[PDB]
Amino acid sequence: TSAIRHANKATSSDEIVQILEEDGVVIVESFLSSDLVQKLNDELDPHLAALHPVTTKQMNDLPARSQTFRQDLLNNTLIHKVCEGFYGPTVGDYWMSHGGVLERGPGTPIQSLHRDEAVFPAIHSLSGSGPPVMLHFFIALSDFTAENGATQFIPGSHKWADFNDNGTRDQAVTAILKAGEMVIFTGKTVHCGGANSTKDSVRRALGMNFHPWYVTPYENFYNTPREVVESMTPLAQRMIGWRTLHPHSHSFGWWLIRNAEAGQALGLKP
Amino acid sequence: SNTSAIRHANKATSSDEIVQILEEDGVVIVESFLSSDLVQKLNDELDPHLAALYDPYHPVTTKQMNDLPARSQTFRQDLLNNTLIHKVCEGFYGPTVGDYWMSHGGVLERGPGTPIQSLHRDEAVFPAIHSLSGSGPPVMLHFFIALSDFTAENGATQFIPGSHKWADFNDNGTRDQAVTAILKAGEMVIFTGKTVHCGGANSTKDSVRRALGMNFHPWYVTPYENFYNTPREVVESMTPLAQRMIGWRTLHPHSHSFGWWLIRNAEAGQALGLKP
Amino acid sequence: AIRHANKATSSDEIVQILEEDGVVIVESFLSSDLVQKLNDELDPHLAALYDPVSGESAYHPVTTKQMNDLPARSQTFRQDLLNNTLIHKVCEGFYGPTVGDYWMSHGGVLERGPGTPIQSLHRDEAVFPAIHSLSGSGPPVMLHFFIALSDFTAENGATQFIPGSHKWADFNDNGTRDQAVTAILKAGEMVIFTGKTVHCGGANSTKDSVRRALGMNFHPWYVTPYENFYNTPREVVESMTPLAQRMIGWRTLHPHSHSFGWWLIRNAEAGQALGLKP
Amino acid sequence: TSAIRHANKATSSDEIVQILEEDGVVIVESFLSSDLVQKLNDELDPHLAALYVTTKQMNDLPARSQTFRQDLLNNTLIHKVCEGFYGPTVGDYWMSHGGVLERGPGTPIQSLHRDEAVFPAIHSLSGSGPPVMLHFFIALSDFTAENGATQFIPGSHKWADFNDNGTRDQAVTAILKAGEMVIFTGKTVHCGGANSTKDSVRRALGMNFHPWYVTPYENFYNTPREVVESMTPLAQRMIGWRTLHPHSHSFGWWLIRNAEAGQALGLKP
Ligand SMILES: [Fe+3]
Ligand SMILES: [Fe+3]
Ligand SMILES: [Fe+3]
Ligand SMILES: [Fe+3]
Repeated sequence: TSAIRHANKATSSDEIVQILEEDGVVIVESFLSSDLVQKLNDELDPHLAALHPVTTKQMNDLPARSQTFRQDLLNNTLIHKVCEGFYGPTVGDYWMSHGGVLERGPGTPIQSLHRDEAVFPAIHSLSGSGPPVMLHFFIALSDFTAENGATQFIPGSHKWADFNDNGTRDQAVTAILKAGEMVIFTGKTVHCGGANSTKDSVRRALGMNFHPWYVTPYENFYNTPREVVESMTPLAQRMIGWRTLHPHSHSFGWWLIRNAEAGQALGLKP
Repeated sequence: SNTSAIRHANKATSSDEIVQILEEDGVVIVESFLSSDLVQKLNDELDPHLAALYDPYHPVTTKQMNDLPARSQTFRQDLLNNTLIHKVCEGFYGPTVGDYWMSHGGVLERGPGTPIQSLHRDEAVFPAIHSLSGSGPPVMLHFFIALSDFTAENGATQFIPGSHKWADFNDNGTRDQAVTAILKAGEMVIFTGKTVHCGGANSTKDSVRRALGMNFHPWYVTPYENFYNTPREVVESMTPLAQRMIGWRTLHPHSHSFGWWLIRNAEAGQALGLKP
Repeated sequence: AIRHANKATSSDEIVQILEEDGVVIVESFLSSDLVQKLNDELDPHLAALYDPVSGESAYHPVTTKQMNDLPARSQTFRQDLLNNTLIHKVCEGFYGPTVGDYWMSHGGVLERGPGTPIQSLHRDEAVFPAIHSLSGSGPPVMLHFFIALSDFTAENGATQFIPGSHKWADFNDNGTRDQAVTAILKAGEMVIFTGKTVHCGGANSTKDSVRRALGMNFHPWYVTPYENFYNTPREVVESMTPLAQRMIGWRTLHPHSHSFGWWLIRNAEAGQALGLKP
Repeated sequence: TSAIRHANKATSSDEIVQILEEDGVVIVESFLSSDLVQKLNDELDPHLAALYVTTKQMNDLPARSQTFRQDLLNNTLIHKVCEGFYGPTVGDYWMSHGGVLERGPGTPIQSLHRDEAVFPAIHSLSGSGPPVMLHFFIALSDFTAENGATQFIPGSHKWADFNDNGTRDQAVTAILKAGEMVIFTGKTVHCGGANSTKDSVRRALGMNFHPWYVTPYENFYNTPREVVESMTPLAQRMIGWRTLHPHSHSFGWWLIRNAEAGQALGLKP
């Protein structure tokens, strides 16, 4: 019960979506290869270097910064299958709200329990009856250990009747992960970062937070250089707001320019 | 007393009373909102663009046009900075929301022979919001300016007051519950995305009904229009408030006070070359 | 209670049910190929309907739709439907001796999408008070062939009828909806009814399904058609058979009464007078 | 140096024709009232905004501007100078092109040129060629050397070889305030200036007239029938809706079935 179910290579995307619906969190083992993890870390380290006790480090605008995030991660088939299964029929389309690298180094103080969808009071007031909004893919660019303070979760807290109750830390299960392993969770599930005993090792994660088409992304990508945008696939461009969305509700389109496809209107390929 | 109608708001009415009428009734009429000169140049700025859209198998009973900020200077400056619209927006979204922006700005033209519209709520396009019915959060705020006279004969828009509070939004009411909104000049009608309404039939063989709608969203709801193709020279001519209305500035929700719609956790318009 | 009962009956039996009850359901009227050909030809015209330039949405889907002037717009309606032998047999039997000739007053595609309100009980010939005042003793005028271009279900609002209401002595009485029985049809199926038969469209309970129909409303020669077809391009009028041209008012009528003819130009055949072949 | 020879507020139209004969360019002061300039800018602004770089060009003025339809096409000074410019043998004339020109910040300096070069058979006659193009250049905004006021070489319409466009140091700038006009021939060397100003846009209205026998650049037959019917017969002839009456072929030219054309297509006698 007080455990986060693991999903292996033999797990189908339907079962990952089902584990997410019942528990609010799931671990996808062996998601990214160690060679892809290092390629990500190699592309990201110089940007982080252009940033007393160690403090928390963060970085976003990944598409401008990382080619592997631009191509491999934004086009990953498992993430997109889980997205279509999580939002389901009535929603139809989705895009990325936040892509961020998170660093919690030695001596990092422990985080309070929280739900990310608290930034949306109108949805957060619905508690577990609220619609699906945030889908969070947390990839481990380094090992997630108990001592460096791996993120803890409270399974089933996405269904609680009162979201003012964030639970207590003894109901939280640590998510022990290896590099390249992923943890998927909802914006309604209680979680918190851990304290880092390890005063020699830095914990590192890449979060991809998705929204349904009708919820405004946190990240704005108009400043991404045109050449990298034209190098991306149309799916990856739709993820970063450069293409029009196609909700099942308004199938004709949303996020249009003069009732026409947005990316075509400002120079991208049809 | 024996009869009820959409309430009018005169020049001596404050914006607080307009917000009050708006969420008791879901609809309000602001008399003499635009001066005759503003209506005249708005129509003048819009005529050549409509003529280029519609100059060329099908009779044209209906015309639509959007992307107004690129197209109209009076819309770019006068309407997008209008003080009453922003007072009512702040009052409608209130404390918990904080910031807002424009989702859709469109001119609508219904000429002779246009059929009556079905009763509807504009917010049905958001089923996750629509399913909460009258308990749902404020989302759409619609400002409908009359660029021509609104008569029942040319199909003045009809409304059902109080239908924004209904417990079941699968119920759109009946035409016997609808009251017509008669407007003459650049008078305005404000309504919610939860209030049932419909356009009328244009019985006249001569007269064209013309309106300008401005549909606003809270910061967290995706605007229908994308304004990335607006030329930089016209965006730079706009005030920062109007730039935020068309999505070129970051929003500042009360919930996430640090900001939303950012570039590298910094203000978006400055990040892409606009003035701080 | 409506007879969905024309699997194998000939047109004479159809005229017999059509008087006795005022409404009849003809099974398998159009082949699935013709229904697909009609829907394909009609889709672009319905899509362009009131605003050809824009998509006519701005988050406002159009639930109710109407379209006419079909002969200019659809070739299969121009050829297959206007020349259909069963329709002309039924018109023959319904108008009978005294009338002689007939033509089409209205050819229309009708669409009721999700959320469409239920219709009031009515008779179409109420548009002619001088005829409507005669009630059941009045002359035959309107004959309506309603083809289902989609399934006619109880939930999407299939049209309801009151059999025998064409014979009532007082047409101020339109009945009540408990006397109405729904007409359930497949794609190729048709319902025929008179302008004196009480009917109403249903409510569309479905959240996505769109109900679509093609109505062909015919008149006797002496009653003015609702549609004017003179703006039809002459290439299309010349591609039509003389029967189909007479149906859309491009040829003169031959009433039983004034055998010499009606709707002439200088007392001569009209279509020849305006450049069509004899 | 040469200078442009300003005029108006007391000069007769014969004097303007004579200055045009001698220099090929002249400046008419206070040609339009400030109120007329404000109508023109008000009527033209929405059409300029919908035309879809600060440079802009627009024509088909009679459909678009009432003040152009009535005030400018009927202006008495323009017609006196036109009859003086074409003179005896020509007789009748009409407008070939009416256009608003907009040149904003960053506008490059133009090459020295002669507009009549679009007519190689006429242009090859150099200074001895017949009068063809007559250009009226009205200032809808201030014309400053800082915003690129047009420069001219007086007397260059006279030159024996039109392959010589002269040099940029023989050029005189034409400074105009607002509603001031500069008239010039299609044979006079000229060029638009560079607009260094980071802030200001230059607006001009050009009216280019032809003798009766030269084809107008603009076709005005798509002009709406009730705006043409609102125009004076003189203004209707300027836009090609009435027959011309050259002194050469006095019976008429540009006819319909050897009858007056505007009457033939439904206009008033
Ligand atoms: Fe969190
Ligand atoms: Fe609406
Ligand atoms: Fe009916
Ligand atoms: Fe030039």
